[PDB]
Amino acid sequence: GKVFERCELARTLKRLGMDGYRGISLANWMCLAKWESGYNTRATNYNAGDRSTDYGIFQINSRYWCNDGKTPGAVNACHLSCSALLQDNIADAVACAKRVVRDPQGIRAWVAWRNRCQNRDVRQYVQGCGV
Repeated sequence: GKVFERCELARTLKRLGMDGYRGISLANWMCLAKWESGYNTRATNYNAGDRSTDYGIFQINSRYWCNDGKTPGAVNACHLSCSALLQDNIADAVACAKRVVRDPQGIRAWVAWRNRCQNRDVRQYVQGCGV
């Protein structure tokens, strides 16, 4: 797919109801989506340890969320192919991201968030977007 521009994405995420979903602010979703993919919807990351792979803009993991047909002991939570998470339309990626935080860990499941966003101010990511 395509790569999102910061405000291009804040508008899209706001539109899809990401502002305050399960408490997460648009800004933490934006911090998440940068340090996980650079807004690259087509982003992919392989995990040699468990053979899983993180897909799309919010790097949804293949081991428990979507099925990519090659992950050991894969659970298919969102009950969808991981390919769907690599489209220009992120509706599908947003829904698994929403799902992921519906669990106990919430936003903290993503290692990149805990390292770059957690315990920091993230208002920058949205400053200037007008949302």
